[PDB]
Amino acid sequence: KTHVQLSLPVLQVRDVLVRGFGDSVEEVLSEARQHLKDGTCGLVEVEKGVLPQLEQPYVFIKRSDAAPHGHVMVELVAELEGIQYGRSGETLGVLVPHVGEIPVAYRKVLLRK
Repeated sequence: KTHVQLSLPVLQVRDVLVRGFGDSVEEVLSEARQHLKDGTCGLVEVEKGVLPQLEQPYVFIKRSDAAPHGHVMVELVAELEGIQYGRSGETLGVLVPHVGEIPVAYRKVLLRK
């Protein structure tokens, strides 16, 4: 399927144990996609002071369209030293590995895979 319905656990930035997916734009997009498939991906909502507490490169989910079955259609965009790889809509948050942190909420997305 070109799209997959996921429910992503929303984590508080200070709870996150593994603060990024790796060391290159290509690796973080690769790892983010693998963790999304394996159900081991969390979402941190971006506000003042969040991104400096996480590791670059960043992987964002961004709104790809204006929401089947409650699921917002999203795609992945990476960012390293102020350059983004991908072009999409509004940021829903930054992806991180989920290693058992307790979420505050769930974000239903339809991921362009």
